[PDB]
Amino acid sequence: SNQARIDRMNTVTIKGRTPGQKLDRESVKNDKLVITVDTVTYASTVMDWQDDWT
Amino acid sequence: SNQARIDRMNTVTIKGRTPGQKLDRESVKNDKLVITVDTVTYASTVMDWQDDWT
Repeated sequence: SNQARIDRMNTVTIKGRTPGQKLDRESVKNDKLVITVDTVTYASTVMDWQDDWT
Repeated sequence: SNQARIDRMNTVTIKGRTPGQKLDRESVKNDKLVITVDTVTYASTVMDWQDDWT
């Protein structure tokens, strides 16, 4: 192919509690990244047989 | 338990005297230091089976 992928992710947070209480929960986010290839770089040279012989 | 204890105390004082005088007497003082633990800290994360399978 002509692409590649890499993932990303977030962090968490701390909280506090006392007896008789229930714990709370939070979500976590994510995203992505992509790169592509688009161009060829070159260099060329030509010569003739008669010139090469002399 | 949920408590800890430490002790504290004071010092003395110097005085002067001349012939015929009685000696004064001073009382030292006391106290205490106590520390308690009450709060719990946590982090929680939850996921769903339908999202786990894919």
